Amino acid sequence: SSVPSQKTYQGSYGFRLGFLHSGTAKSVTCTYSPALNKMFCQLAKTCPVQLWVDSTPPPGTRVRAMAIYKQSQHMTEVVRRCPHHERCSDSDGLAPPQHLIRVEGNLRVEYLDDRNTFRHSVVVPYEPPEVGSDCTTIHYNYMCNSSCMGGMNRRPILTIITLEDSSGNLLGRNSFEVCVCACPGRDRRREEENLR
Amino acid sequence: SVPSQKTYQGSYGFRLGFLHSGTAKSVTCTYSPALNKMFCQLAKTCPVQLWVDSTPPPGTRVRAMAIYKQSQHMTEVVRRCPHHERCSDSDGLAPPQHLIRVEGNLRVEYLDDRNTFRHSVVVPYEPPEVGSDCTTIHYNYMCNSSCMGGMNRRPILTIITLEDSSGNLLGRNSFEVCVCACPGRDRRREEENLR
Amino acid sequence: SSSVPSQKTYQGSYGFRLGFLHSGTAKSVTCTYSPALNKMFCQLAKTCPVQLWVDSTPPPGTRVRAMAIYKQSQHMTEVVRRCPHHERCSDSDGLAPPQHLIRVEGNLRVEYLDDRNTFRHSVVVPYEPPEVGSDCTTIHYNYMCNSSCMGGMNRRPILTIITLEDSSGNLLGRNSFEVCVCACPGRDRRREEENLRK
Amino acid sequence: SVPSQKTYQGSYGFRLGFLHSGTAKSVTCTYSPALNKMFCQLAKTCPVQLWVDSTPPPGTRVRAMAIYKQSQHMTEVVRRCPHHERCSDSDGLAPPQHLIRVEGNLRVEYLDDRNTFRHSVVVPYEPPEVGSDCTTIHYNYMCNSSCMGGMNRRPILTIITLEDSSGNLLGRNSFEVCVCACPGRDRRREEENLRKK
DNA sequence: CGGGCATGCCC
DNA sequence: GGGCATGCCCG
DNA sequence: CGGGCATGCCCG
DNA sequence: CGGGCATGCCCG
Ligand SMILES: [Zn+2]
Ligand SMILES: [Zn+2]
Ligand SMILES: [Zn+2]
Ligand SMILES: [Zn+2]
Repeated sequence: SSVPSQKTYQGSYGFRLGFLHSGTAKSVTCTYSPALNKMFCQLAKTCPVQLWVDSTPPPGTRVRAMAIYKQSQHMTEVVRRCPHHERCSDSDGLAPPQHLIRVEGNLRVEYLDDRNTFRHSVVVPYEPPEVGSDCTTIHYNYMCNSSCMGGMNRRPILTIITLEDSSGNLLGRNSFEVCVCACPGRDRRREEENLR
Repeated sequence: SVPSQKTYQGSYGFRLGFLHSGTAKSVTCTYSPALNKMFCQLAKTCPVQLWVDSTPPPGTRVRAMAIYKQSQHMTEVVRRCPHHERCSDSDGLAPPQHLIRVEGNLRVEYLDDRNTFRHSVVVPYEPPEVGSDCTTIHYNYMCNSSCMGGMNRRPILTIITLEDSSGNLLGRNSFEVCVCACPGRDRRREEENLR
Repeated sequence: SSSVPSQKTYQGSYGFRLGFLHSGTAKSVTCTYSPALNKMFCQLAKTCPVQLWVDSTPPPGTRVRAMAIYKQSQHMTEVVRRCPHHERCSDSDGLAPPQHLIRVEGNLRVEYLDDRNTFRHSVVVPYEPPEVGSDCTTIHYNYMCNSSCMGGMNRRPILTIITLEDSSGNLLGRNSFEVCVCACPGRDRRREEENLRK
Repeated sequence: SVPSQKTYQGSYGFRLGFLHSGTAKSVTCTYSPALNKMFCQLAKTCPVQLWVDSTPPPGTRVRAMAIYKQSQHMTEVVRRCPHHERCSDSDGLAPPQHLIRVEGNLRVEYLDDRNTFRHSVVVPYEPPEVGSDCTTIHYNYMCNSSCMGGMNRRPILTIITLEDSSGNLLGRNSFEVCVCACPGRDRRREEENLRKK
């Protein structure tokens, strides 16, 4: 199917993303590079993504994550787990086995296999920050490596995070590149070295 | 019930031979006598020679089958990984799940054993061409030793059996195999691991 | 294609077999047959005489079909057709479809078949008995693409299968021969003949 | 009707540079100054440097086009042969028929000319990166000079033009190209053949 | 990549 | 027939 | 943890 | 090729 938009749209609520500072130890579980707008993370490890808003979205608002290929020649291809990982015994009880992106720690998560575009996405209700907190954090997990054969096969992906109303209308959108890999700190440091 | 790997030259004096192709980093197929191990690239020609002291009767068949080498893995059927089983690399004759193919023989026959679930590939035995002392079969291995969800860096043995037209055993030999990107580089590594 | 046709020699009830001319190996002779290899070496679009020999005469309605297949088992399911260039080079003889490798010359009753189910190409003419004073029936074939053509045969050897059939397509007889369509048939014949002598 | 090939530096002092990669038998891309001729392998990176004396205005673009070198063949559009046109070698951007592609530039644009039907490939001009004195474009040639039904052993020139945003000419350079299996062998041979006995 | 040789195509 | 130009295999 | 190395694969 | 490097994964 045609590739969903990745255009940054803060919208009426001033929707932005934030990421924890985690450092670049060789095999740190998850690390974000501001200079690349790129997350490096290990398979099945917690990846925190922060939602920041200037004003609070309505009740019933939801937050959706979807992966797409970054490169034009691959844009029409659905991002999914490789044949091996799809057939592994790693089900969390909620996510269909073909889905790359899962959410942990939220029993209200829903998974969509779009009947029109065949793309996968994972969505949770938007909860405003608890009093004393400045942002809302969602814990994602990526369940296949960037390097997997028959899956991403070293082709870079973007994760698109959208804020939507209860009926699915777009309220806001942001995105970040992601590399799922064995050694996120090593690889972040290497990619950062390369723009020099 | 693990297939036998016991060497049996039998009445026809059946032995295997290999081409000695050296250890250039990316040589297609190379055999290590020290290890009795063939190192070869995925989908490329792997020649295996059949040598006999006397000629088996027409109707004789030659079967190849892979098993895991390590005792703890021996009962597991050797098959292509989920990625490679789904690739569009059919030659029109081989089943997509089979690790070992034979190339260049229209009489090739593949078996999924109904009882053991093991895969094998069999061709008719033919005597050497005039002036030649051996019969060469061209095998292809269709998954890397390193493939996740497949061999997963577990060593395999290929067992070559000479059979009569009804399947009775006439001879057996075997060799270890590593299917890899750089067979010359890798042959040298395993050899030095001992001495 | 999902299957492969038989290439087994079958003389049948009429004692059907093939014959070929003695043409020699003068480097660039237009067509030459190697009895040792059962292989015809010829130039693109040049006449390739093939003789049909029979012990008794098949009845009117009998047909003679020619079909190419790849010789190597790993390519045998792939339909032999002309390369993208030759398919488009506007060299029609008025009857042969542009995709067909094998043509027949000089026969107004030639028919070209593109099999709806195997997708294989073939060319067929009515069987005619030999002319007076002759022992055999000669068909003039042409091969319209080189063995070396990219996107075509791509250096893969082919076999031509000649079948004798009744009016319904039932098999009456079969024979086959290898073919290389190349620039220098004499040279290439001699080189391939040398390659056992080694 | 034939596009001009006449070299001229123009007001920005535009000229080309090439990597001097030598003549090892199968070097992937090499350039002969004596012949003003690039020899390169199909689909391999062919770096061409743009050198200017002063920086051209915003919106400047750089176009490449192939034409046959021989006068008898000049009016024929240079295109890929039927085989290569149909190979599964697409980069997702170049039309299947085009001989010349640009690699590693997401802003590449391709043109089939309305009047002449000739093919060209155009990129925005960018000034040299910091610490560099020239701008490099990575071309690929997607058909061999020898291809039957394509160039068929007929020599070609590549014409590189510096253009304003509207397509008006600012500068032009050209070089002969042979796309072949063994660029070093073939370059060394052609240069060996320049002299007398 | 590239030595060795197949294959096109002149003399 | 001779010789060379040019592509391709598999190390 | 970082150092180190095995293994696939790609620029030239 | 074959030197080099990306990437998984082991080891102390
Ligand atoms: Zn995976
Ligand atoms: Zn595999
Ligand atoms: Zn052709
Ligand atoms: Zn071409």
